[PDB]
Amino acid sequence: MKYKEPFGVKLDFETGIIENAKKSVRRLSDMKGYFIDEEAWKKMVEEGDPVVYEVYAIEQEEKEGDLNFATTVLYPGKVGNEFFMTKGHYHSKIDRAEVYFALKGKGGMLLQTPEGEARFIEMEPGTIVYVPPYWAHRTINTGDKPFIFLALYPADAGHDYGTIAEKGFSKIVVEENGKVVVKDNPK
Amino acid sequence: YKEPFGVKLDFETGIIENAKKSVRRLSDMKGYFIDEEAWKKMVEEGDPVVYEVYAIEQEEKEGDLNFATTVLYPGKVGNEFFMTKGHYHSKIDRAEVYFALKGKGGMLLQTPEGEARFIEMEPGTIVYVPPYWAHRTINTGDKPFIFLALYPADAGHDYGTIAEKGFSKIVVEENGKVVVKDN
Ligand SMILES: [Fe+3]
Ligand SMILES: [Fe+3]
Repeated sequence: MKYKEPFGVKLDFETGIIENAKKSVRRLSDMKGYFIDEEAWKKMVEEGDPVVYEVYAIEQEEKEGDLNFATTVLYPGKVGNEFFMTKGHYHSKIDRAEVYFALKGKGGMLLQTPEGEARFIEMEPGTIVYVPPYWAHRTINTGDKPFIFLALYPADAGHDYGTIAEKGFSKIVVEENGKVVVKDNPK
Repeated sequence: YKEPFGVKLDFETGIIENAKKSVRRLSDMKGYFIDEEAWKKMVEEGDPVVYEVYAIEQEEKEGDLNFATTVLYPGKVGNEFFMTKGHYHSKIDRAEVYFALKGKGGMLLQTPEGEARFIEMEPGTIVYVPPYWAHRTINTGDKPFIFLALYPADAGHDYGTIAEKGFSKIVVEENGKVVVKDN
């Protein structure tokens, strides 16, 4: 068979940008119905519709045993009292895992099982997080500076954004004299 | 369901909190370097450590992931730079991704057909090891070369082939980094 060529690409620790990577941008308007305070959401969109996070990805064909990787730049902010966060998802092939490596800023990862059992892992520069098979995951920026991290996952894992779009996570992460992880009313 | 977790990686030492540590000395690498005599000597001179690994692995299951940092110390066996043993995956189908954290070096890759490639690595470099390619890491500096590796949990290891055939190229120093044919 015809083999693929190996390669090296630079990752800027300060910006999170990966050379030759495919860039994706998610604005607040791309997250309709993800936040609890839908009025605060509407107001922020009309006021400017800021970018929530950008993604720089290098992915291969969806074949067993291969790997993809991507950095995410999650900007600081809140929709009411709820911290800026990624959309979150399960994998299409739900038993695929993922590994995250925090590079800059501060935040944490919210994970949950299909039953809604939740976990919240704090992340700071240098933190490596293991997302086990079957767990949905969402990253949260709980600071005032960009939260940058690298994600590595199986090329055939895919994304199930749908379940989350519909029901969301069982917990929401908000600010109240500190970082609070509480039950999600709509969940 | 397995438990998610976070562990701290030290950007300076490469040490990963709660990981399994392993060490490989020259004595653990018999028949890997070309200058057989320089090997015997350095081993009698107290075979020093070539590299250390801080690993966190899962059971050999499809779709899961293992990760580990390697601390590849500087030095040479003759004029041949300090390196890892190198290997193909049991399931040759599996790929791997490396992320350079400190020092300087490179990755030498090989296909079963005879094709070889050497990719330079420095802080920030991410290397994509495609399916079917055997790979070995080389330290071409005077300081420690530290990097993080991520690979499929079911990739496995096959040193046999390499341990016997070796790589088609060797990386040596001639007032500079030089990649040349091996025997
Ligand atoms: Fe994922
Ligand atoms: Fe490997």
